[PDB]
Amino acid sequence: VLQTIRQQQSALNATWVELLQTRNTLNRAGIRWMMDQSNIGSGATVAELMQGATNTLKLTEKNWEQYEALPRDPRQSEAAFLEIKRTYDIYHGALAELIQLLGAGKINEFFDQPTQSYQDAFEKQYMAYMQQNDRLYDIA
Amino acid sequence: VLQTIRQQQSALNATWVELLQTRNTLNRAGIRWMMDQSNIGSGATVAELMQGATNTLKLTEKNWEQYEALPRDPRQSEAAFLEIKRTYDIYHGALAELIQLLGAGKINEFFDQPTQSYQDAFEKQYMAYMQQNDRLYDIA
Ligand SMILES: [Cl-]
Ligand SMILES: [Cl-]
Ligand SMILES: [Cl-]
Ligand SMILES: [Cl-]
Ligand SMILES: [K+]
Ligand code: NA
Ligand code: NA
Ligand code: NA
Ligand code: NA
Ligand code: NA
Ligand code: NA
Repeated sequence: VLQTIRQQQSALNATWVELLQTRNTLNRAGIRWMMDQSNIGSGATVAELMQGATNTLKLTEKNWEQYEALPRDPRQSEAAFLEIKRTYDIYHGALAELIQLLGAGKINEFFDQPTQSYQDAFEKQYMAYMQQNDRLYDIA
Repeated sequence: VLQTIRQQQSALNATWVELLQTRNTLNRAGIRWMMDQSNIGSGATVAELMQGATNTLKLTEKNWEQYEALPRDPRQSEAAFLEIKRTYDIYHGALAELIQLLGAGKINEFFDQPTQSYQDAFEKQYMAYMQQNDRLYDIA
């Protein structure tokens, strides 16, 4: 009912969060990488931070696949779902690419990547779709 | 009453989400800082990143005061809210400290701060608060 959508919402939202956690951890690995170049390294290591971001990006893919396999109400928009998946797939792909640039030490390319646009296109769709699902609440 | 929950959950989630975008932005700024100091600055500027971070930390403050003023059902746990507040206030205050540290060139104190621990601690209370509200939705 209003619970099949509250449950589909929560799945999607754990994808959002894990993407945002992957992104931040990766940007931590960036600082440490830069410090190591200036031999002022300290705290968490590049290798450990990359490990957590490999972790949370895999968690991201698994949270996504669970949100897809959830059922959809017919009253929900199929173009919406497909636009959610288009932006996710760019965003996740972008974070998967950050993992490679850093391992290869491509700090500028790493940092010049417009992850922020990819994320914003995905956040745009997320916010729309939660409005369309909150409406389904208002009317049930 | 069921509507008053989703409203709470959405206000609190919006704070979470924004606490995470701020952390990522801050870490972006430290990479760029490090880069400026090594004369390989590219991408977005420290100044642009620090003003996004300043901006999103106020949105978090605001998102938070909106969640707080939403009426809390009597079946919801006053200790649970109090513990969210505790971990929220540590986490928020910590990202505020990161703004001051980076402004001051204090990159090691920036990178060393145990932000993860404050985030984890907030996320623990948030995950538990949701499962409770979700069991509570279930009942009704
Ligand atoms: Cl590069
Ligand atoms: Cl961008
Ligand atoms: Cl320092
Ligand atoms: Cl920590
Ligand atoms: K991890
Ligand atoms: Na943006
Ligand atoms: Na929300
Ligand atoms: Na600098
Ligand atoms: Na910029
Ligand atoms: Na603002
Ligand atoms: Na407090």
